[PDB]
Formats: sequence, structure tokens, C-alpha cells
Amino acid sequence: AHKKGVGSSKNGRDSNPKYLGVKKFGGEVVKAGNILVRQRGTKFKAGQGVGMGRDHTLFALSDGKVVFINKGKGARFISIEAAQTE
RNA sequence: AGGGAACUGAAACAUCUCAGUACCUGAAGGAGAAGAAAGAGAAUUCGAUUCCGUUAGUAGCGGCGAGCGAACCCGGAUCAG
RNA sequence: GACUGUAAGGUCGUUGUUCGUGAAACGAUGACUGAAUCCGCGCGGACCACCGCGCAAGGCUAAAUACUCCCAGUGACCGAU
RNA sequence: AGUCAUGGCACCUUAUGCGUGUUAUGGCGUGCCUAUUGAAGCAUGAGCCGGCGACUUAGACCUGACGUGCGAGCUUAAGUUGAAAAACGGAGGCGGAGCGAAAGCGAGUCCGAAUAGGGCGGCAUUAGUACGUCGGGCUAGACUCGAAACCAGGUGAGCUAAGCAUGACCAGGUUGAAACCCCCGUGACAGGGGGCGGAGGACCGAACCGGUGCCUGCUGAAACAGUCUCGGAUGAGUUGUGUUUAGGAGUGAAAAGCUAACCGAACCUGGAGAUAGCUAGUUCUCCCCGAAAUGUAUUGAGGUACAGCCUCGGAUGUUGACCAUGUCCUGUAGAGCACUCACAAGGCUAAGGGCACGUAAUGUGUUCUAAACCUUAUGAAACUCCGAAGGGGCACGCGUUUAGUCCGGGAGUGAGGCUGCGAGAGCUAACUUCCGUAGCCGAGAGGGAAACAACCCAGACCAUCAGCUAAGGUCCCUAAAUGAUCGCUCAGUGGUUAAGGAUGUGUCGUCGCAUAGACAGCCAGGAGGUUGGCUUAGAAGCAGCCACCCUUCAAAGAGUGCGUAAUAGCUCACUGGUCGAGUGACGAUGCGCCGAAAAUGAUCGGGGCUCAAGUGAUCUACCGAAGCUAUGGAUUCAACUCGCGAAGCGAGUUGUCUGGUAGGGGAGCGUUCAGUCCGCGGAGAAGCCAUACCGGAAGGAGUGGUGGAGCCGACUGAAGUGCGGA
RNA sequence: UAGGCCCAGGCGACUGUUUACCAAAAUCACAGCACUCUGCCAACACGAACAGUGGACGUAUAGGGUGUGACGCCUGCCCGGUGCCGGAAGGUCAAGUGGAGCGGUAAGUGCAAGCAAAGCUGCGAAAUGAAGCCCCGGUGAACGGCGGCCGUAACUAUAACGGUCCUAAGGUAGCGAAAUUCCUUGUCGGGUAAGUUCCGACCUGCACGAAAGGCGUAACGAUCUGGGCGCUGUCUCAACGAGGGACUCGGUGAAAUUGAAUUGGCUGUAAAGAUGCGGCCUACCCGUAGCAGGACGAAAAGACCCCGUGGAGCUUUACUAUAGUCUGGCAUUCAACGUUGAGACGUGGUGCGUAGGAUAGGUGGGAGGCGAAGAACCCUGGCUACGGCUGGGGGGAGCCGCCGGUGAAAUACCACCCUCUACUUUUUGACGUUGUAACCUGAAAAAUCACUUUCGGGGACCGUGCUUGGCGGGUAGUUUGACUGGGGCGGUCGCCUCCCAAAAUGUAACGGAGGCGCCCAAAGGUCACCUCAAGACGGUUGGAAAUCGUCUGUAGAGCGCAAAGGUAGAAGGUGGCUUGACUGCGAGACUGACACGUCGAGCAGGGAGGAAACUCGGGCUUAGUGAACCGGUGGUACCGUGUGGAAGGGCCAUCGAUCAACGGAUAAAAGUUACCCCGGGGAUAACAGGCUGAUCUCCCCCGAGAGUCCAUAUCGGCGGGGAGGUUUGGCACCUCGAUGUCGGCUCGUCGCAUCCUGGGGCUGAAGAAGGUCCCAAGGGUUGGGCUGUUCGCCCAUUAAAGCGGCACGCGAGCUGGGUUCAGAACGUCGUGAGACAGUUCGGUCUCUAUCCGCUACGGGCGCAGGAGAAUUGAGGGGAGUUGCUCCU
RNA sequence: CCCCCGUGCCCAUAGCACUGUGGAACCACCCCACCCCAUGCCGAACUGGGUCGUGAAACACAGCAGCGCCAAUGAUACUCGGACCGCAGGGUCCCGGAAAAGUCGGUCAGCGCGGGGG
Repeated sequence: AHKKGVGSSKNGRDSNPKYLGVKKFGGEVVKAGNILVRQRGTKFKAGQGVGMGRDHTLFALSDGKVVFINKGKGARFISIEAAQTE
């Protein structure tokens, strides 16, 4: 194509955010937080990041994978009250 | 047989589908046309053309696109020089 | 009964075939090659090896398949714009 | 146009104050089709009558409901029979374990170094299949039609015309030139006079060819003219008839004119209907349900695909949404500020720069933002350690109901509007335009709103001149208390309107004060240093710059405003006194106005209102919806029995029975063809004209009339089965 | 009975053509000359067919195409570039010949891996080489340009002149607002008073000119403009009369069209242009004459336009076919002849591992090989990595097979294939040369064909076939993309950052800003230490700044390039070791209907750092991502239509497109119509309304400033509230089953804000006369010049010459007059066909009125017995302007 | 109940500054230096061996506001929702959730956790 001044005719662009696991919901190794398409492991989404926080959640099953370096993953040992078995 | 485009479709669009179709011209009987061959098949089988029955609506073809489409096994009229 | 019933493959350019032709023999043409010539010759989809079958050389073959000017008869059609 | 509505004349195929044939008039009320978001339109189609009135017909083209054949299943070709047939018939394919490129493998499977995974025999498993009508689709124009354009062939060119031939049309006048001849200034001889001559698309202009402009008139005379002005008229003139040229060529004065009244490539028979996402339409009457102009795709846009979005078969044995509650977050709105951009004032900042008699940085010194630290203390969509409504996630539990739960036959037509919620292009303007979120109209009526898609109230089974609620109203034209205290009250605003204003007004706080009976309307005091220095003519209280000290007396303004080049004059103010019971300047709710003057004629629906029936606060009740209860009756899904030895059917009852545009499941009226015809009709049916029984509508019914020979019936299948409207 | 007259400016030299029905003009049309070619049984035409003639029955001062068109003077610098001929060192071309070579097999071998004629086939090109593509030469009544920028004595001004860009060049005869000027109707002057006009010139002539020319230039052309001469009595009032239609009567009476009329209006309302709607007022009903505002008048479903993956038509190098035309190849072209190349048959014929009488890739036969065609031996000339190829002569009657050895082999005589050769024969591009068997042009038998009988003749040439290259719109099928806050030049077409997006997801946009389709053997993995810009302390080449020590440092660096988020325990910097930017997996997740991309503990193998630990699908990510057929290759048996290989296929992986129109879809493509036809259309423009109210006319706010000073006699820096809105429009709502600009006469009738009276406020107004404002209509408002004119200014008037009405009133009047329908000319342009609300010349124009309604006259009905006629009345209309003498 | 090397909870009701003090068991400096380790240079915080000395700012403890730092249901600002003034904002009431500064206080905590002592 070809363009100049006093006019312009250019497109625009975005993508799908798509958070996914919706907080206190079962667990397993869903996904959630496509802030970074590459992503990484997480085990158990505690809700980290800079400053005090961490998502009030606690709900064991499996690994997790989440977001970027932006906020925070989890990996915590603890189901919620459970700790012995299952 | 000499015979030859073409609106269409491919969502338009020169290979293409129509196809060898419209038309022209030559022949005879109300029958001419392929029909007994340097052949089809395929287990180391089967003979004279064509039609439809079933396959195969397969193989292939193919701006690799719509699309056209045998032989492998089959009926009878005929399984005669 | 009157007659006598037994003397061409090929190359290059291409049409077809289902094959828009190219990864393929096979009908044939445009100019060039009339070789083989018999355990020699035509091809199995180019060629190698072995098999299979057919042999330059010209036609006849009625019967069905496909047709519908006329003569009886026949169909859950119309009704004389 | 309407339907009802009291009357009104008639009749009474049953006195029975009950009806038949009807109308002044009242409520008001705008048609149908049908491509439309959208109207009732002037948006379009329509004078009527009679018919044609289309997605179907053959195709193992396929998927699927139901009934049936079979569980190990179902058949083509015609050969024999032959007014039916039919068994005989594995040509044959589909179902069948599968996977794999396939090979081949294997009840298990592609990966290679292979318990971990997607499909499969498998499997808490149908292994089925054929016939029929049928959901969509398919091979064909096969929903039809409306296009100019491409072709094969063929037909005249007597239309306008080139080329070929034989004949033809032209009354005169004017100009009257070259040739011929005698003479001559003339050697030769070029040249000069005229005579006759006879030339010239010359002259007027009849006939002859074709025409520059008005006119009548475009159903006019005629799908075609008439009146007046010209040239060709001793000629690039015209003409009778005959004739090859032609289509993708000729003719041709070139206009891109003509081939026979349109040639951007003739006509007619023929090739295909050019095909068509364009667009007109696509026929009788229906019971319960129901939408998109949002996103992804496109040489793609009012084209089309699919998905959320509808109906239906099967299903999802606890998974629904709401809530009380647990728990985590998003970080708008805003605060606030200290990394971002900029913000105001002060201290200070000039490692800063220059005005400056300097001058080894210049030691000396100065002046101002300016970076910018603190303070004072600024903004914001794209600011920071803050912070929520709301919402989601699941969980605890049941209140109404299948909410949680996929595979499929088939949709729609993609191009809307408005109020609320906020921005984008934007004089925050636009039923302009982009977006999402509730509703609304595309698919349903009203009161209010003058009548009028989204606005306040409300969405229906058909019938009753039965009741109340909300809005709207309580004066009238057409319902409903000018019933109750009272202001702005007076403009007719209230019924199109504002920045700026006028000492109009019900009512809350101060003030110098008329319980010194103040000022606001007077009598008398009304001049001295200085009448101030200065621009100087004087400016002397007043053309100017600046400035305000005291005096007679108990006090009195460096002078407002008058005259004016500038004195004189009256006075802004103070003092002795004279009736003297409150004046003047703003915030606060509520009103009228100066702006708040258009064009057809008024611009609250109208009447008309200060008996405010203009607005606001109270209290009871009414008027007042097809929204709800009563009553007969429907449709439909579910819900507690019952009547079932032959196709299934419901009262008793509760919600749904909504209205429905593309659609899903579903019933029929009847005509033609066919089955059985004992048949129905001479008192004569069928053809037709009219009478209040029933039916979900469509329609079936009672009888004559007339008419002349047949005609339809139940159980059944078939058919070009049905708009007036193209 | 019949040229109107004259001067002048624009075009054409006048007779000819025709818009067959709007339009006859400066348009084409004539000899002369300009470019030629053909140059003959000719070019060319139609004809595939040549047969045919036209050409002409001709061969040239002849004909086919192209330019202007009397005659008179003249006609040019850019050949960079389109087009033509020319020249031939050479560079680019050929399908069938093209040694070798490679790719599939196969009787050899063997232990198999593995390597073999090749009277098979592809791969494969030396070479061959005719045009054309480079150039060299030219080439203008061929196309085309005829350029730009700085200054110069004049006060200034263009100014004979300076530098240079472009060069391919690079403006002169005439005219110069003339049928090339936007910008302006230019600027001075004639004509009456005067102008978008006629001219006479000037010259800063949008973008005049050399042959589709420039000017000149008489008559003549139904071409535009100026005036006048008498007139046209057109306009003012035109006036009156006639023959015929409008009315009495007899008969005939259709078509275009259409739902339906108890069919009055307002103002309002409605997809706003309502009469059946709202609310109000109003008519005794009907007939016919007449008139246009009226139904969104009629007709073909606008044909101006847009949409339509419609058609036709023309042109251009659009993609490309193609006759035709230009070139090469063999035959109807036969022996010879000067020949470079080339194949075979024939002798045969290079070969140095010692030695073998002797220096070997040879076999069967063999008992005798050579020699009067002269044989041991010698001389001697030619290519020798030192072998060899022959003659003659010197000697003339003499040299050779077998039990020899060794060598891959023992031999000659008849053969021998290989890299390889010169001819006695044959075949083959040939260049040049005689003759005669394809052929065609001039006598004789019914005379231009057909036989042509001896025909001269020249002769392999002319040419048909299939193949090739070039040209070619001569002819053909299509594209030419689309979007679209309208056509559309421009601008847009994929991915990524958000602002605005409406605190989960969460869209748009001719709303806005930054870019890209990478980097990197390392900014990758491991282990370790180190906080960055930034100020201050004064000290170096050190007139800031670069050097260092220091505290501070919500750390303000940097981490590969927008942006957001992350950022020390550093993903940050540095540095040693070294790469899993590995493979086979993978419960459970988001993304989207599909497309699928993103997450990752853990399993399997062998590895790296590393004690171990820990990490290891290149690294912060999202932008560096990225298509199916076809093809490029090694594994792969997994096979392969006869079977075994094998043309092939798939699989492992992988490479070919600024397609940067990025879901593209083909690999494959332009312009043009005002002659158009259709499909629809204001759900797809423009001319009217319309929501709106930008700009338009008018008033409001107090203080600066005029007025001697001095706000308002009158205005008002800056700005503030709106009524109207018909100022050019923003909206695309029904109008495309179609409503045709503007203006002119006339009818005009509304409104007022008042254009001229009137009575009033003031007046910085003595009068005369005004300057602004207040109030309502009572009235009324010219003629000349041009234009189509709205407008506009020029001349005089006028009490003054209005403003907003009405789709800027209206063809159911005409007019078109401009221009805006098709013709031609100019100006620049597109290559050409062609483009312009740029300029100019002409240039048909409607239509049987039932009617609503209005100007009229009648048929009647009528308030109560029937009647001729005379009457007072609501009220419906008519219903108005003004200068000037004289007089206190 | 003593002093005290130390692991968390944590994350400014433990940032800094003022007084002083303990050293012998806690902890600093140091000493010696060639060799393990081999520091951008050296071996100084990264080095092998330890009995002087001292604890000085650095190591510890309580008092300890100069400002930080936690700092409230309470009025405001903000908000699911109801009719309204009213011009969009903005605004009345009803009316729930319910910032911040400002009001005090406190700040140099506190509990398990391995010890060298009278």
C-alpha cells in the first residue's frame, strides 16, 4: 500500500484478555491471566505481586500456571484446612 | 460423416461445463452404424457389436475449481459363418 | 422347376478416448523413416527382465439396442380463448 | 368508510309493548394489497367482471417422524407366466471392529526406544435394514416471467445511398466575355476600336432538388402536415425504371449518419428462459410457541455463512438462578500528590545571565523567572502505599418452576428508532453519526398525552348496557366536590423563550435612630492667612500638576454640582430652632414584567378563570383500563382417580390458555379421478336464487324458485385442490 | 407582379452533405503543394478460394493513406523518448542432429554389501544461430517540447545584458479580453447618458503559432455583435370590426388513465407538502360557461447520477489470442563444378611393468610366412612425456611358425573393440558457375479460359504444408478490484500500545497519536559480586561539561527498537564453565461456532554447568507473526494397474512469491459515453421543506476613545442573551411506478421589522433639509444599458425605490435566452479515444379543464294559504400614495 | 525473673537523633601471612593461625515526639435504590455500604524457639 499526509488511512489492533478460573472455583490447572501469552508454572495461585495482597482463595487440586511477572502466581502447600490427605 | 459457435457455471473472470449441442451439407433401407480381431481379462481365463440391469457413480481428470467418468463380477435379445 | 451354393511402429506439433495432454503405451495427421519379414512380429498403461495373447494385408454378418409417417385396440386427462 | 347506538316509516311465515325492510343523528373512528425499521397516508399496485395463480416432477440424489419386514438384514437387470402376479434371482452395495497416508496391522490402536495419551472391537452395547407420504437439501429452467446483447441460417435494399443502362425534366430577361473581320499610332509586330461570336456551378425566379425561422398542432389531417422568405434554374442540377453491393460488410459530404419508420453493428425461424443474490407476485379457513441491522468471513457489504437467538425427539436422578451469609479481587467515582505533563505565592536559588567607571577564573560587587528544595499548598481520560456500590466463584440451606444438562429437520434477514446510561466527529447542536446497557415499535389495542412507535398506569379465552384500582380529572362541549385554612395574588404567564433589569410582595437578621417625638419637605449662619505653590495673561473654589494647615466661634469641608476664556450668583455640609411615634442599603423561598413583536387568519383541543376551575402543603371519597374478582365457553403444558376384550379420551382443579412477523406439532370445507354402488332423483335431483340450526373459521342445514337430464356418499389414495387483487 | 439600405469587427475562398421529425454552423466538401509507397501476370481492396477485375485493360507528371485548403510572404532550437529505413565485428533465439555426462534395471561377482552391452529412456547442453533486443546514421506540413532562477544605469517599473539547472530541447513572421483569460466586465479613447458588448492599441496573453499551419485577403455563406436610414405601430391602453370554434338542434363520441369521493378552509400535527387527523369556523342543493393554485398533473418503475463481481459500443503498448505480414527448416530443385565441416563401409590404424631371438588389453584354423608388383642390411625428411607412422635409393635373392621363456595372455596368415585417422566410393548448410525434367508471361484448330501443337524464356528462384520469433486493438474474451460518515483524485486495505470503552469480558470510528514481518553462537542455562541517573568537596589538557572521594537516592538507571505490566531473592551489569533455541509424552485449562494459540507439574532418554542444590522446549511477553494445488532433497519398503525393480505417492523434515490489495480466494488483465438500454434507487448525492440555527439583518452591558474638556446629538477595544433563519449548508425521513435551473411580462395577494406619509422621544437641529428611534397598516413604489440573468454597477428620475413571504411564487403560460444532453473551434492537458457551474454559434417543447376551487348565469327547495312587486338589516367585497405657484 | 551467637510472625504502634554503660562467657578491631581459598591491584570487608590489648561511631539496653508511623461508629467527600428541584453536570428527602485529614493515644513491641551464669 501507500499513504501520505493530510489524510491517513491506517488500521488499529487489540487482543483477547480472557481471565479464566474465576477465583474460588475448584482448582485443577486451568490457566487465567493472559497478561503474557508465554505464561509460566504456578502450582497454586496465592495471588502475589508487589505490596501486600494475595487472593483469599485456598482450594487444592493441582498445578496452576498464571499471569506474568506483573502480579503473582502462588504454589502454596495448603488446601484450605486440609493437609493430611485429599 | 464434412459438421461447429454460443448466454450460462466456476457466484465475475481466456484451459473448462454446454460438445460436439444450433445450422449447413452426403447416403440408403425403412435399416443402416460398431459388430469373426496384430482381442477383453488376469488364478497359470475368456472368442463374434450395442443397450439397459449392477459396479463405479470407483481410477483418473482437473484456474488441482464446479465438473466428466471405463475396465475388474453380472441379464437377455444373441450365446451362428 | 428354368441357375451351377466351395479365391504400418517413431520423433516434433496435436484431435479422441474418462483422461484440460503430461509422471504413461493406444485411433490418427503436418515433413520426414516402407524396417521387421516367423520361435520374427502388437501391446499390458514410458523402460528393464520374464509371461499373456494376437499377426501386414478388405469386407458380410440379418436377431435384439435406439425410431415412430400409417391400420385395429388400448389410459385414476382436457374440454371446443 | 365504519360498527353500535334512542328515535324514525314499514311487517306483525308463532296478541306473546316482542321483530323483520331501515335513518336524522352520536363516539369517535383514515382504506386493502403489500418490496417497507418505519405511516393511516400523498409510498406503491388496483374500474370490474371470467381464468391462468409456480420450489415441484423422474431420479437406490440423501438425512429424518411414524407403522411394519426382519436381528444375523434388504435386492437390479426381465427370463418363464402374462387383463395383477409371482416365486426363481447374492450383479451387487449398504450395515460392517477399527486404525492407519496406506501398507498393513489388529479385537484393540498411529508414536519408537513406547502404563501415558485422542479414536476403536469396545462400550452401565441397537450390530440392523427395506416401502411410503413426509424437515432441509440435490442432479435440472424445473418457482414463472421483464430487459436492451453474442450466434447459425435465411429475406428483400421498390427507405436515405454509391456503383450499371436506356430515356427524361430547364417559359425569359439581364451580363452579354474567348473565336471570326476591317482599320490602325503600328518595322517585325505585340497592341488598340468595335462587329458578329458565344462563355460563365452569373442575375430574378416558374417547373425541377433540398430546405433557415414563427405559425396551427402534438388522438392534430395523419404513429404524419400547413402558411410566408432561398439556392440549384446554359449545371461539383435534377429524374422514370431496372441492378450488384449485406450484416458484423457495404453506403457515406465524416454524423460515429443508414440497410427499409431506433443499428453504439438489420430482420425473421432457429441456439438458452441472458441469467439473475434485482424485483411484482407465488391461491380457502387455523390451535399452543417465537427474533437478529450484535461478532467473526468475504474482489464482501440492504449478498451470503455461522453462533448466542425459535419449534420439536432424546436428555441432563440434584448441577439452577434469588436471597441471608462466608471468602478474594477488580481499583473508576473522589481524596490526594511525592516518580508523568503542566500550577499559584513566599524564603532561597543567578553551577545561572547580562545594564555597570572593571577586568589573571575576576578574587570585589550586583541585579532577575530560571532549574528547582521546603513551605503556601494547583489541576486530570490516559497520575501514586488509599477505597468502595456493583459483579463474578463456589458453599450452607428451599421458597415457584425443570431451572443446571447436549445431538439433530428446518429460520430469519443483517441495512433499525427513541427515552434513560456516557463519551467519540461536534458553536456537549442534529428522530446526524459509533458504542454498549432496560424498555419500546420491526411481531398486540387504550386512558394520560388535543388525535400521534419507546412517556405515568396497564398487555387480554368469547360472550354480560355487574364491581374496583393507577394514570388522568372532580365547570361546560363528552365522566367526575368552583369541598375545606391561605399567600405570589391581577400579569391572562399559567398554553413557543433567556444573559441584563423595575425602590411590586406573604417572611425571617443589623444599623446611624421620630419614649434629644432624627435624617427624607424650611427660616437664620453662607467668610478670613491663602483669593493656595506651580503650566505664570488672571485660571483667582472649577483649561493644569500637587496639596487639605486655621479662622469670627460652642463647630463648619484646598469646593460636589450650576454660570465659565475667568470673577460676581445658588449651593453639596455644619450650627439656634419649628409640627417631628422610625427612614435607607442586602442573603433568604414564591410572582408579574422591560428582551418574553413574523410571514393565512388566530397558535390553553375548545368554553373560558383572580368565586386562585394559574400553583403549593393537607383529608375522605368518586369518576376512571380490554390490570385484576364474578359468569358461560376455549386453547395448552403439567398436575390426585377414573372409561380401555376394536384407531385412546377427560370433566373435578391451578398456573399457562400470552396477540403474533421467517418457523415448529396439529384440524379441516370441498371439487375433480378411482373402490364398494344395495344406491340417492319425475312428488324430477344435478344449474342456480334466497329464509335468525349448527360449526374453531372455512363452511355443513330448513325450502321453493327454475331447470333439465343424472348424481354424488361414507373408510380411502390420487389432482394443473381455492388470493378480487401478478 | 417586386434586392429593405450602409459602414465595421469574429469564421469560411461561394456551387455540394445532412441532425432520415429541434437544431444545415466558423463542420466535411476544389484544383495547388506537402510524406510516399507500388513500380507488374503491381502495390491495395473484397476473396481463407489465388479463380476476378477494379487499379486500366494500366505500368507513371498513375494510383492507395495522410494535411491545409484562392492566391501573396513564410513555416522554425528538444529525434532524451513513439514511428521508418539503414549497417552488419559482436553480445540475446530455435523444436529434429547436439560426442561426454547423469538418473530405473540386469545374465559378472559373490559372503553379501556392492559395483556390468546398455540393436532401452529421460536428464543434457557445446554448438547452431535468419530477423528482431545494444548501438551506430539520419529521420519535423511525424508525433513532442518550445523550459526554469539571481541581478543590471530608471527614486520605481518591465529593461537590448550576467550565473546556472534542463538539455531531448530550450520561440521568431501575425494577432494579442479575437469564436484561448480564470483571475476582472483590464487598462486609455469613439458612439448616445451609459454597460459582461463592435473596435483602435497597449501588454504583467489561465496553459495562442508554424502546417490537424500564421496573417493577409474581393464576391459570396438562412453565423454573433454596434448603429443608423424610412419602416416593423413590438411596449405603452393598443384600439374596433371580421371568417371560424365558446351558446339552440338532429347523428356519431374514442383514446392516455384509474382503489374509493357527504371533493370547504385554517393553524397545527404526521417519515413535518394533510382536504377523511387534531381544535375551530363556515355553506340552500344541483346544472353549464370559463379559469388554473390543486390531487405530490398525466406517459416509459429518471435512461443526469450511485449502487449492479449488467450488456453493448471505441480507443490505448491495458493480460492475451489472432488472419495478416517479416525470418529459419524438407519435398514436385538434376548431373556436374572452387569447398570448409560430418557418418559409415575398406587397410585398418597411438598403447614404453623388466624380460621374452623381441617393450603383450587378441581368439579359432596352422604347417609352412616374404620375395620378377623386388625381400636381411644402409642413407635420409616430418608430430617424440624419446614408442611409433613412409618411401625411394645404397646391398639386390635374402628376412620368417614349432619342444624358448615370461607375461593377466605367445604371436603371424582371416579378425580385434577402445581415447583414435588421411583417403581410392557413397550422403550431407554450401558460397559461385553451365544446362533442363516443377512453372509461368507474347503466334497456330471457331481467336480473354480450357489443348496450348515446335513455343522464346529464365529456372530452382516463385511457393503450400507443420514448427518459430516479432508486429499487429485487424479481430476477441475479460479485468479494470473495492471501500464509501455520497462519485471519488487523495485517502484504505496485516499485525502490535492504549487514550476515549461505559472499574470482570467489554465494540466502533475519513477521531488520535509509535512502528514492524527483527536480534542474537549470545542481552541463552549455571554460579557469584556489584543500587543507577543526579547535586554537593575541591583539586587535571581541564574558560560548563569528561576525574575521583563522599551523603542523599518512594532507586528518579538500565534490562536489544512504541506501549502497557514486570523489574534485586534482580528477568539488571559484569565474568569462569558450558548450549536440551533436544525427543517421545502429557491429567487438567483459556481462544474462538471453525480456525486452535497460549499454561504446565509430571513421565522417557540420554546430557551441561554444577559438591550438591537448583535451571535447562534461546532469552519479560504481547508486534518481528506469515495459505491449500504444483514443485526443491535425504531418509522411508510402506508399497507400487503384468509380475520383480520402477515413472509415483505419502510420511520425517524442509525450501519458491515488499500477493506490504497481508482469510489474501486466478499465476493471468486498461481508459471511455451528455447516443445509450436495463436492473433498482432520496432504504445510494445533487434543486424545495425538513432536525440545526455555523456565516446573515436588529437590539441589550458598564468603562476606556471622538465630540474644545466632556459616555451615549451619533459609535464603541474585548465580550456577553437571543427572536428570526428564505445567507452557503451539516441530516440522506417517504418522494427515481420519475415533483424539469434561473430569469422576463402579467396576477399578484401576505407580513412589517415601516421603503415614502402620519402623530410622537431626542437631536451637539435657528430656519431650508435632515440624524436615530416609537406605534399600526390606510395606500403606494418608473423608464433606459447588458445579461438568461438572482445579483451588480453605469444615466436620469422618483416623496423613496424595501427587507423575510411563496419548493429564492408559478410553463395544467410562454420563453430556454444562458447553460445543462450529444456538432464543431480555442486554451493547457491524457499517449490516443477525450476532461472543465472554463468561453463561444444555432439549438422541437407539451398536452379535449369530470372536477376541488374560483368569476358567472340558471334547475329548483324555503321557515306553513297561494302571488306581481316595493322594502328597512348582520354582514361578503370594493375601500385610501405623492412633487409643485401664490398668501399673514 | 540473669545477660546472651540465633529461626520465624513480619513487613515503619522497631526511621533517625540525645544520655550512658557492658566486655571476662555473647560480639569489634587487631595480631602473624608463604602455603587451602589465589581478591578488576594488592589479600584490607573474599585469606591460614590466635592467649596481649580495648569496645571508641559501628555490638547492646531502657528513658527518650523534633517530624515521621497506627490513628477510629462520629459531620464531609463516594455509593445498589425510591418521587422529585432541575439545565447535562448539579440538587431535597427517604436512605444502606460507609475515604481522608483533623480528636486523643501510643512510638525504641511482643511469643515459642538452640545457651556462656549467682
